Amino acid sequence: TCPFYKKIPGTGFTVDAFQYGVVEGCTAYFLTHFHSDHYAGLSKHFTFPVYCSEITGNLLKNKLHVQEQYIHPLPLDTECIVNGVKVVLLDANHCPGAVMILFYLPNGTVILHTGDFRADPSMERSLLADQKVHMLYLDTTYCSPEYTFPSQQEVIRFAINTAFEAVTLNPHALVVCGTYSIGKEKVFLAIADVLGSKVGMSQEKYKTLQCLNIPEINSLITTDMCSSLVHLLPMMQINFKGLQSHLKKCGGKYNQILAFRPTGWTHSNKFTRIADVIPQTKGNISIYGIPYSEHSSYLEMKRFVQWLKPQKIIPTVNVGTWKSRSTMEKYFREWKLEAGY
Ligand code: NI
Repeated sequence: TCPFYKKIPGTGFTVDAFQYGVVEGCTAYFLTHFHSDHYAGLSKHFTFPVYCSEITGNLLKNKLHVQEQYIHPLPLDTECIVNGVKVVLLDANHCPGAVMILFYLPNGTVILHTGDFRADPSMERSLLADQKVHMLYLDTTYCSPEYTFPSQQEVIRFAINTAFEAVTLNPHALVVCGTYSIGKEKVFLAIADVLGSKVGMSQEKYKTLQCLNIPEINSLITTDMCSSLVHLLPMMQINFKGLQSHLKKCGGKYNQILAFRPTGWTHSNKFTRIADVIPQTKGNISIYGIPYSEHSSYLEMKRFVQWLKPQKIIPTVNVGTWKSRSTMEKYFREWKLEAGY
């Protein structure tokens, strides 16, 4: 059944709850972002109102084929009324079109649901500064102090410098970037930009990117692989066999591959700096795992919550085991005692 952490009390609303059939009592289904665990269950046969950002609405229409009449896009940073309840959508700093949702309940309670987010100090000057939030439905993906990672800026700097040096030493080296969802487009765009190339990709991935309202996108991507020296591939193909394979396909236009795998966290975060990363190498193929995260570090999350001072926290991630639940509740109490709310 639909878990309690997907239901908004005192409304008929649910968040990211599309794979339970009809939820008894649900009058409006909100969708925070277009990632498959969140949208799972949506299709052309859905006949209930879906509320989401413009970008998530373009993807529901074009990639899932949900019918236009059931898609209700809302602008960001704007007080809107949905079935008689005031709501605001805020940028989540996750993937394109990802939002947080503020619900103002008729009883006076204010609820923030973060969806998936990477907390940032800039959020402390959004419409959240304006009033008190009583309950927080929190993205707890990396709620443990071992999870450190560098800034997005630091990681992109590294990738840019690595690629530019490699291709300048060898003009017949190909750059390959893995992907399996929207998100992390800065990685392959920033590399393409320093190399004076457009990024080349499959027809399905191009279609996906043309939904995202990226400015000048037509100048930055292409379906013609041959003209491009930054290729996107399915993340599954980012390994030596898949890359050798792909290398044959280019018809001797390249003799070397430099590949990036943008991971979340991986245990080498606990021992190694971004300046000191090294790749896995087999012949003329090298693979860098780079820790580009679109989720809050432990410290970023802690700062956000200690700023917001919620009365109650409901985790939405890692909720499946008693041990995870208990560990999370311990950190929340530490935070509250240190900060005095
Ligand atoms: Ni996500």
